[PDB]
Amino acid sequence: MSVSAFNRRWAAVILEALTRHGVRHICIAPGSRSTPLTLAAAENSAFIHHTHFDERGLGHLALGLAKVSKQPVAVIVTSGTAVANLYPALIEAGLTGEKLILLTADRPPELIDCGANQAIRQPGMFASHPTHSISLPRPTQDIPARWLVSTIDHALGTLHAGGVHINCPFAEPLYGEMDDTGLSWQQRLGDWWQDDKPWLREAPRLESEKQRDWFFWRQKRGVVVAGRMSAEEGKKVALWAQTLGWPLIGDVLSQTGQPLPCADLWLGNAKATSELQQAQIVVQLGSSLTGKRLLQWQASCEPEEYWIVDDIEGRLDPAHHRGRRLIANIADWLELHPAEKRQPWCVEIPRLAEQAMQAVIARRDAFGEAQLAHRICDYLPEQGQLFVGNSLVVRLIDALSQLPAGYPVYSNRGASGIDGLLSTAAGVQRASGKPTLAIVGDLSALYDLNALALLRQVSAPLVLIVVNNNGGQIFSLLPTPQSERERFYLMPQNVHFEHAAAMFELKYHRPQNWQELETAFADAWRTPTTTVIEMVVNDTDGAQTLQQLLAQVSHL
Amino acid sequence: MSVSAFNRRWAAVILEALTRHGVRHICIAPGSRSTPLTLAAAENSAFIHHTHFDERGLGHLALGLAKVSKQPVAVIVTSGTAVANLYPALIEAGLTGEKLILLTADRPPELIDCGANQAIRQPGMFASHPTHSISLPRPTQDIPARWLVSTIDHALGTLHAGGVHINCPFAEPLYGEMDDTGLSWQQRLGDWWQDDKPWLREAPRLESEKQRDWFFWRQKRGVVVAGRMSAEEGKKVALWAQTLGWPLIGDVLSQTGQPLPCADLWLGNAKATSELQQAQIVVQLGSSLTGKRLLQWQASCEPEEYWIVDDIEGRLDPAHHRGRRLIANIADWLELHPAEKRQPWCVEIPRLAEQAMQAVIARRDAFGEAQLAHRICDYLPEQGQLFVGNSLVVRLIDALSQLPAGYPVYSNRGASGIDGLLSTAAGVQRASGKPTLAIVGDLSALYDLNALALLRQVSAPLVLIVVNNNGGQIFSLLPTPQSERERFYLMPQNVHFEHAAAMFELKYHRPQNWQELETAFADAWRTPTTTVIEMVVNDTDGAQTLQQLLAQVSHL
Ligand SMILES: Cc1ncc(C[n+]2c([C@@H](O)CCC(=O)O)sc(CCOP(=O)(O)OP(=O)(O)O)c2C)c(N)n1
Ligand SMILES: Cc1ncc(C[n+]2c([C@@H](O)CCC(=O)O)sc(CCOP(=O)(O)OP(=O)(O)O)c2C)c(N)n1
Ligand SMILES: [Mn+2]
Ligand SMILES: [Mn+2]
Repeated sequence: MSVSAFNRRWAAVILEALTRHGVRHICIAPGSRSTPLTLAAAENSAFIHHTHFDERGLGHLALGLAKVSKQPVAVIVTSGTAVANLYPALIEAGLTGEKLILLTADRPPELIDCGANQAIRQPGMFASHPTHSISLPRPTQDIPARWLVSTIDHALGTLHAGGVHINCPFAEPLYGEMDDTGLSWQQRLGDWWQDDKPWLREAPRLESEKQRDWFFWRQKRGVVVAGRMSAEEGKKVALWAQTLGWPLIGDVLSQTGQPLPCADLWLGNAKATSELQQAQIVVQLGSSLTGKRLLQWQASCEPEEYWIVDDIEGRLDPAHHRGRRLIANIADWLELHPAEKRQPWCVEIPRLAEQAMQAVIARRDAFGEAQLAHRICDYLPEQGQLFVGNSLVVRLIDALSQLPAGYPVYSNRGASGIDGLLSTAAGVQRASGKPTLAIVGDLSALYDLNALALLRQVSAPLVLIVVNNNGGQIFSLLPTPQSERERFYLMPQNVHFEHAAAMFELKYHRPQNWQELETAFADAWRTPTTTVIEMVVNDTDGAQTLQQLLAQVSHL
Repeated sequence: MSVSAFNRRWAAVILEALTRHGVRHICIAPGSRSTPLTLAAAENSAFIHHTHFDERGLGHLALGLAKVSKQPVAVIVTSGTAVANLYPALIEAGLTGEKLILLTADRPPELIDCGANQAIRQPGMFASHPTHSISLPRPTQDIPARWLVSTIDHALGTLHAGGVHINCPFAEPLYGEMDDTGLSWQQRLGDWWQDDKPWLREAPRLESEKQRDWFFWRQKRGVVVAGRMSAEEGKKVALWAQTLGWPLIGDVLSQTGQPLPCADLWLGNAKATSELQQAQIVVQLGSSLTGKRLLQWQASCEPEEYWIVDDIEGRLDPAHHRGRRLIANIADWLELHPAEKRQPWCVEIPRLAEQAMQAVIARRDAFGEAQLAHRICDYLPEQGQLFVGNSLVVRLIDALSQLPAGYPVYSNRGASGIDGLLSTAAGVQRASGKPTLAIVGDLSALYDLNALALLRQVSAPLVLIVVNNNGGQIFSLLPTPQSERERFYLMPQNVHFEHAAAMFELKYHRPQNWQELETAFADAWRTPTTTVIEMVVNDTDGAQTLQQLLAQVSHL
């Protein structure tokens, strides 16, 4: 009888099904059409509920939660442009693997394409970017609950990685007292309601087989390239490469400890590239490599075989080498393909990597962003985690710093968007509960400025450094044309962030030297709150310092 | 030979082609892959260039420019999530007709689906929301320039309304001095380069035929409903309805002068609905009707025929009446279906509407958001324009105020998103150069907070009233459940906007009474800058006042 009650029973089946697939966090934005989903979620004690008013930030909050927790994270939004705002986080998850379950409320079919307020065409609106897309039908008791739970169980059970779009039409009325409408329909699932497993268990595993010629290849002159992986995987790859005697080029995202640091500099030296020409195999673990010199060496190298091991699917070599694309958990893969103790074969590169780091150390004193990046390993919070933003900061840390093995690093380096970094950092913090150091640029902080609202609730100290070099100074590193550079690339906004911090009652510091920065750090780590530290630096110093160091090391 | 030079020549054809279709404004966000487009645009003297760092706000800036100018407006963004951020504005334009030409830079095909940084699947990513989608090929001189301009000219020439997605792949190198690569290729267009017309002129017009039985139907008891239309159309509709002797129900978006004001209240009176039951025809001009009582009456009425006249395509009656859907410019349509003077047939409704307005005047004194809406006519800038935000404000002005005939009103009422109102207002102001009053709620201002950067550049005074009732109090008007209302619907953020204004060096006032508000306006209109006026009100007073007035008027 009651449409409002049955809507809520239909939604309750959806939300309960998700709990059987490890969904603990759910991120909710406000609306009316989403009422069946939101009330079902609110009443379900299995969830940790997060809220936000900007649906783009909400999606990135979920992305950060999923990024750290490695579990699917659910999102509820109302119909209309609220749904469209989820696209950035969904795209990023498609590239880096976070499992975002998007429950997007919709108008019913009779209110689409007829000029109805806040009604748009939602099925298929994210095109190929979700891993799975479910377009639910208009709720009716004539479709059994077992169909509804089975379709959700199929999508979640077979989800290797990436987002699921579940479009959820509901017709009005949405409000009213709940009666027993739909209760007997739910009860057809029997004691599934008291169970802890899916209704339909469908969870095939996707994994490459053991490489039967690994004992042959591990005796060749190999190179190990370490991209984005877990903190524990970084430590395991470091030990494996060291045992093989193969040089390890470790990305900032790898947590390997970077035994040959400043690769972005020493890969610019022809003697290093000449030595690497002797490599017969390159084994890359992880992907989304950061530095320009590494991407160029990767594109130019011609080993007999190039292997990429990673748990994300599809091609990951943008240079299309002859070789292998091996889908596996990296730690499992190393156990299936163990190292053999062998004599290291590289002689020149260890020399160059040491000289390169010494060159950077020689320039450590200036109060600039390149120096902050180089020294950042000295400021990492104990038992904490680093969230590195995009543009210059990730490149400068990668090029100039040596991060410790196993120290967790998080980032959005699939599509490398500057649109969701503060809200992602908030989710990264909330997921692990660890003290967090987050570093972003000024345009990045402006882009996601209203996510400072989220950072009013952190469970451990979060230090947000905003490097303010007055524009996107990556475009002073790139060879952009000087005449159009300021207006059409750098886009300086000529702001500071003291008022943004004050708006959201967040502590703020603008340190003018290292002593004041260290004082700010010391105070910030003492309370479970977010502290904003604005480092104001001369626009082009960081880019020019990197260029100068590249040149210096290339001439060694 | 030079890929970078040919990239720019290819892009120059695209951008020059757009100038032949009335594109004057172009909105550019920063990036590297977009270099060929951005440099072609920068060099082209036809354009007015706008820049912004948030691509979601950039899309809405373009939306506002197109909304007022009634011209196509171009947008350039780089590849990746920058493109996804255009979705909200594109969706809104699909509903209300703005012609947004989205030039989205892309990686070339060889760098898609291979783990390349900032490379995603872009063709089709906006699904059915663009009116036209062009997926351009990898640039090559083996495709003649005449094909490229012809494809642009087909898309722009045949564009009745809505957005065009032009996906634009470019391979590196993107930078370098331009040599003569591609010059002879461009010169195959001959003196088109000095022409002011398209290469291919394809501009079929879409229009319904005049209704030959109008002279029969105009003799019947009709009702005129006026939705969103131009300011001049509003004046023409008002005169036409008065001549017909038909009651005119005029939306806040109609600029008819609302001769039967407070329809949202008096439509709740059974004497009014009983009288309207005599109507044999309803002629609605414009669409996106605002008020709940009007939407409910429209849904319930049963005239023999229901007509909707508007220049936007497709069904516009969410109640699916038997009748006619006539695609036309409203002013042209009225010339083809003229009024002849006839005695008015309604006697009770004019009395009720006056009584309803009297009931509102009786409550004008309290310093609340309902009263601000009721009195907003008193604060409209001379020779200016109003941009009305979404949620309570548009509903309160519609229900409680009588806006002047022909005074321009602008809004985002297709999907009614709260995600782009400040950036849209910025474009509305820049397009016409008029002094602008923009009114939004607090969650709305937070959602698009960084668009305050744009409001640092307006060509005439813009007053941005932020009504701060601490949350989305539309959910105190809707019958949301009390237990979950605050956390999962209202979502109060407990902020003020004084620091936001200071961050962007915008004048700010927080008036405490009507006298201070009038003083604030007197100050604000003096200079071509944006003033933020924050009106702090008690959470639920606006919603309850509307509810009380509805009840009072229903009993007259
Ligand atoms: C949503 C979106 N839209 C536009 C872009 C283009 N884009 C970039 C990509 O080119 C580089 C990404 C990367 O690979 O790291 S970096 C950048 C400027 C950032 O300015 P900043 O925060 O002040 O930092 P700084 O440059 O160090 O001073 C832009 C605007 C984007 N990525 N995402
Ligand atoms: C992008 C997006 N996401 C969520 C919503 C849902 N939504 C609304 C639809 O009801 C507004 C359509 C309409 O006006 O008809 S109104 C609203 C709260 C606005 O709060 P406010 O600014 O403080 O104003 P107040 O309520 O007057 O206090 C929300 C959250 C949306 N529309 N767009
Ligand atoms: Mn910057
Ligand atoms: Mn509000």
